[PDB]
Amino acid sequence: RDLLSKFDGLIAERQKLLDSGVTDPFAIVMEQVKSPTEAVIRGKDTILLGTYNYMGMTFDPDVIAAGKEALEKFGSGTNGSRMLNGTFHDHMEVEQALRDFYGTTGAIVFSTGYMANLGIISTLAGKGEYVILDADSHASIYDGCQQGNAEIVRFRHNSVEDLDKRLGRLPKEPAKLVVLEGVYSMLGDIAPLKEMVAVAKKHGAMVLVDEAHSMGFFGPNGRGVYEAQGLEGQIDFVVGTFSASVGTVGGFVVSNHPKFEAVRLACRPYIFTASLPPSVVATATTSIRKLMTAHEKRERLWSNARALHGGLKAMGFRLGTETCDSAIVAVMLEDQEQAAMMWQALLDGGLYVNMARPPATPAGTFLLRCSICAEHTPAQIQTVLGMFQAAGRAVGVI
Amino acid sequence: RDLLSKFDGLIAERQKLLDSGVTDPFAIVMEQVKSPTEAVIRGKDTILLGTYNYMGMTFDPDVIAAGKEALEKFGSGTNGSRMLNGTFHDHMEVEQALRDFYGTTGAIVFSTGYMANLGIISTLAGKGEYVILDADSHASIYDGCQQGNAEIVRFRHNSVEDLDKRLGRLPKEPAKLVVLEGVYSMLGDIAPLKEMVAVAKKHGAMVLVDEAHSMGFFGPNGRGVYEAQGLEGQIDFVVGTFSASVGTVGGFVVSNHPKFEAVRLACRPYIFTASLPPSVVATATTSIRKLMTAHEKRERLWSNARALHGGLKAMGFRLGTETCDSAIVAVMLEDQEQAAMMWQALLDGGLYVNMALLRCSICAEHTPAQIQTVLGMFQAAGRAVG
Repeated sequence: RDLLSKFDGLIAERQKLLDSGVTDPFAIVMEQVKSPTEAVIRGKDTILLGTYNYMGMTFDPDVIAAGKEALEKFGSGTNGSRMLNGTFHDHMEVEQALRDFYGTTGAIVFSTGYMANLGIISTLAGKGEYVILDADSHASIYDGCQQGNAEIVRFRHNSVEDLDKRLGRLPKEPAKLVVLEGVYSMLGDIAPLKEMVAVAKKHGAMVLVDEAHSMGFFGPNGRGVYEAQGLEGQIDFVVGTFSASVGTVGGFVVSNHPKFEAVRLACRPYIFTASLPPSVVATATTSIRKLMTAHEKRERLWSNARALHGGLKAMGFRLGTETCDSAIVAVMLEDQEQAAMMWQALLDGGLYVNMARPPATPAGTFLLRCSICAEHTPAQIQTVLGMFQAAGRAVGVI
Repeated sequence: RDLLSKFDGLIAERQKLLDSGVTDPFAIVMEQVKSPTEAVIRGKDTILLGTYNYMGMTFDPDVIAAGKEALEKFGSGTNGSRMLNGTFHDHMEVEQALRDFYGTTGAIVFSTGYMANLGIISTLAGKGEYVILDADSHASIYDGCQQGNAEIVRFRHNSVEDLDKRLGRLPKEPAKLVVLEGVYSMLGDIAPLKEMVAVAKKHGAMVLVDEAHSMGFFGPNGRGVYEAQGLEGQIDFVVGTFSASVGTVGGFVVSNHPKFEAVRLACRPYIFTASLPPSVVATATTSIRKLMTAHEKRERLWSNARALHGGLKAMGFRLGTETCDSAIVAVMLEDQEQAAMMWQALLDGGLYVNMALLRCSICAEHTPAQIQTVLGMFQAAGRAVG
């Protein structure tokens, strides 16, 4: 035995999957990527329906031009932390783009979304304080709790009552952070933020909302579920990513708190890593600014989401949501095996979707996560729906 | 009071600094960057001597061409985890470049170096196991220990004897990870890896070495201090970064362990984050391959290091190292105050260094003329500050 013996279970789970005849779902390679919606996988032209490119920004000509120009003018990397030599023109620009996008005085960019959550949660809530989070919070949120020294309180997913009951039992004086997501990434449901935030404030807690899966397509300015639900000015901190709608890599937190800049001085995952390459922050700047007025894309996104959700529901699939609440549609299957055969059939027929099992999914569920984007065509959506009906019938799901 | 009241002390410390008239060292902006060694800061043409661009790869024409081509062919981002839709052609290419660079069967890329250390440490060592690390280990290594559930054992900096004593007191059966750095980033001194690794193996521990500050310029193949000290085949895991010599962003771990691929299945900071943009992994691929044979750059790096270290030493500065052992030269000062006045004077005269000590790092693309300029700037500022 050595330090890797602990992986023998995972190794066996993967091998069972291979031996059953399934392609390794964790080893897919996009050999070519033609557009936000099309790739080539093992020589097969394939529709992509398992990405977070909600607004199809990764091939935008202005975004690409900005990335090429930044490479030319500032090089391939910064070779330093933001706190030392790693803040270039474009890092300042992207933080201002966020201030403009969210209408906040404060914006701090991190090198990944994972690190934004890891850092913000572990830095804000210290020893003798509390972090109160939804059961279905992203892994990075749980990891931030593990990194910090605060008391952790989990409440039942989307339960306003359970949040209220668990908060009410805590001592009043210690400071508290309630952590919520606008759109939950596994099932594609939304949080009842209006009601949750009222409960948080009643118990004197600050509120952080993760709007990674809503950017550009919820609320009048595209700021997120919090904005759609009328909570402008009541959310202490909003966390997001550059990897989804924005189409690059990186994380961020925005706020109107007057002391928010001091987070830079204290936050280890901000301090102890190199800043993002100039091309990454330049592409992100251009993309964020275009997202402020991307009305046509937003309308195509919602039309595509409604088409997919409605179509899969009508044909008999059990979905994660009863109504079309986001750009993620989760098809729920009975077991690992049924999910795998479904996934394989779609893949072999020219459609890529995400297959998920826990820890990435809520315990016990086995699902296919489909996500649409603004650049899927009506023809592609009709193709996807047909592929799902045929595969669902063949595997015996519907 | 709220969750940010805890920062009132830091806020006051920063404000005292500003009120004293002195430039905020944590708010420097490189408004223009002309080359690996030259920037414009507050309108002033400034020599950079405080970066980790050791091999000056960030403006390499082949690297830049590869980044432009990747943007063109694959777009600005992947929009997904490596475990799902985020593995494109260039992610596979960069992992193979690492296998070729290090001569290993295994190579796993992470979205940052910080996350490579956070993830590898917290995933390898579980409950009832031990992580044994040098007192002066990088923050990311400490953070990996905090993230995991293992027992943590810290040993006195650079002390082979203390490592041996602390290991000897532990129970034999539980698995153990000894974590070392090749080049220590503050002072620029080197670990006695040959001796430390012998001790680790005597006590049955696995060994991880961080070679972030040695890549391309230690050992016959540029693999690091471990390679230079004859430890090829004896190091279980090597961790590095894409942000220093490689000149982009990202982290990695390499290994010959036959189960190494299974780390992908278990490691949370690998799984639960988007993969790097195509341009980042393409630039990294090209840079890594060039680093395998970058003889002219390596020679300039070492010549520059020797010139700077020798010059500052001869001038009467106390340095972190008695001999020129790495590309980092640390000038040691008495006070927070003396360091700050020194730093300010260098900055105002057209030279950027890191204040932590003043940490000077040379790169392969500094010219002999620039090094002589730096030396003059140091003498003048050192005399002016006393």
